[PDB]
Amino acid sequence: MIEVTFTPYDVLLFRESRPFDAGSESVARSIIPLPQTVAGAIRTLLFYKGLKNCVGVGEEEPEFTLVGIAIGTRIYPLPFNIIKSEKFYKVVNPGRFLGKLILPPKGKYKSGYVTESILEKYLKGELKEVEENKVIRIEKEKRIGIKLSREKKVVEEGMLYTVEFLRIEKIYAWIEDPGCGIKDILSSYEFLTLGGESRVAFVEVDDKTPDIFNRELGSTKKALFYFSTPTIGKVGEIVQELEKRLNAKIDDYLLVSSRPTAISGWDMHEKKPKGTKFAIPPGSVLFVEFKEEVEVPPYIKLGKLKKLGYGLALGGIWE
RNA sequence: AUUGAAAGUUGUAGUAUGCGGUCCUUGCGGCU
Ligand SMILES: [Mg+2]
Repeated sequence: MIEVTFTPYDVLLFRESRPFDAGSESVARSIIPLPQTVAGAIRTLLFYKGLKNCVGVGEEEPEFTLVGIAIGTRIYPLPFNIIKSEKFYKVVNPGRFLGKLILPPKGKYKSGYVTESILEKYLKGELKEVEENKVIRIEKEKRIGIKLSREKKVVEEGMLYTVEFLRIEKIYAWIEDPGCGIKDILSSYEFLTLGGESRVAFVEVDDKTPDIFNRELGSTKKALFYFSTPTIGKVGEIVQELEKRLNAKIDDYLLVSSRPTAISGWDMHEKKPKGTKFAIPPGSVLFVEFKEEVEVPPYIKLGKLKKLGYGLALGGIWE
C-alpha cells in the first residue's frame, strides 16, 4: 500500500454543490474533502502524464483503488455515538429494547474532530470520554474578492464574490496500485491542484501501510464499524455485503448516523455536473451483533465506488 | 481526469475645525 501525503501551500476549497459563477451566485462554501476529489486530482495528474490507461477517462472509477482519505494537523470526525455533556464528550454504548439494538437517550451530538490516538482507544472500546479541549474544529478562512475593469481600476458590475476556504495542515490518501506505476509518477511531481480556485498541495509519497490498518482486535460477536469516509449504498446491501466478506450472519445491527452526505461533483470529461448520490456520512458507526464470533478486521471496504475512496470502515469492538 | 474553470475589496476621501502658557506675586530684608 502506498501512502500519499498532501501538504496544502495555503488554503483549500472543496466547494459544496451550489452555483458559483461570476456575475451571479457568488458564494463558495467549502465542505470536508470527499475522497473522489482526491481521486480526481490523482487521475488528472496521470491524465497529463500520458498514463491514460489507469485513469478511466469517462469512467466512474479509475483502474487503481483509493483506499480512503483522512485529514491531518491525522484526525477523524467524532463518532456519532459520542455526545457532549458539559465539558466532556461521552461515549454512549448500544442498549437493547424489544430485542433491538438502540442508542439510549443521552443528549444531542455536537460535531468535531479527534486525533487518531483517541479514535484507536474508541475502536478498542477503551474510551469513556474526551475532554472538550481535545475535540478539534476545522478552521475556516473567509475571503472576499472582486473583479476590476481592465483600465479604470474600478469594480465591474456585479463582480464581487465570497469564498469560505478551509485551513488544513495535511491530507492523507492511501492507494493500492495494480501496477500502473503511480508511486513513481507521484514522486516526479512536487505539487498538484487540489479542489477549487486553483489551490495546490505539495505531494509526498511513501510505501507504507498506516498502523491503524494493521490493528489486531481479536474475535468477538460484538463488532462495530466506524466509517472514516462516506459510504454509498442501501444499509441493507451494505450489511449483506458485510455478512459475505466476513462469512458470518448477523443477528442484529444498529446504524448510528446523521444527515446523509450529498455527493455530486464535476465531470471533467463531459464538462458538466455528476449525478447526485447519497452516502452515510463519515463518523457514522455500524454496531453489529454477529451470530458467531468473527475476527474483526482493522479495516474493510464497503458499498459503491470503493476505488474512489468511499466506504472505508475501521473495525472496532463494543460491549 | 478534482462542483471544477475564470475574477486585484477596489475606486473617491487633507486628522481636521475652535483654543493667548495665562492668572495670583514690591529684589527685598539686615545679616553672615
Ligand atoms: Mg474560480
